[PDB]
Amino acid sequence: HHHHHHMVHITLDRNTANSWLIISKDRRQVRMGDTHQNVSDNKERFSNYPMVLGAQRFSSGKMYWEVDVTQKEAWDLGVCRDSVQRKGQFSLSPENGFWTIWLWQDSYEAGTSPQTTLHIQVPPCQIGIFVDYEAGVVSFYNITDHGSLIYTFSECVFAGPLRPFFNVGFNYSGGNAAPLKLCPL
Ligand SMILES: NC(=O)N1CCN(C(=O)c2ccco2)CC1
Repeated sequence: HHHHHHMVHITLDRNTANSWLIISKDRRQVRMGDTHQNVSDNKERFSNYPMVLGAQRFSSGKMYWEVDVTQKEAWDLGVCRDSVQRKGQFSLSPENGFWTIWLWQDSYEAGTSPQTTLHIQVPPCQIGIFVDYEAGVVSFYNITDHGSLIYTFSECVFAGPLRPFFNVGFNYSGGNAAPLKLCPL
């Protein structure tokens, strides 16, 4: 693809993080802690899942960023409405304000309702995410496989400002401790 020139510098918003997440000083990496991270609760924090938002809000234009997923067993990535539900149980779907893909149990799926099987021959170590606000498009690219397309959500109805969305996943197995990292431009 040729979206690299719309690169944006994303940083994580501490205040939105689940209370078990550890965000690096530079706000560019996040991982699951082995306990509560000694923060106060607030209405912004994702309560049920190890999720966090980017600080940046997008309401126009074209935006591109990359995320490192090396050696993780489980994760969710994409964008969401600024006003998504934070508390309790919910599914990742466009009806709920999310445009996401994930890894779970050795398969990759797009967060449609119901979910869509992805066809990935080369397991990605870095994922590229492209958003065209006006066109209503969110696309995912396999940076490890020369930028090959993973999935395109089209005819998106954003219905609000968008925020970068992350889920580091649980670490029940002891094999999913590795961080998500925002990769340099
Ligand atoms: N039933 C709804 O009201 N939906 C919310 C908006 N939708 C989308 O943004 C979308 C993009 C790709 C697939 O769905 C469709 C689902």
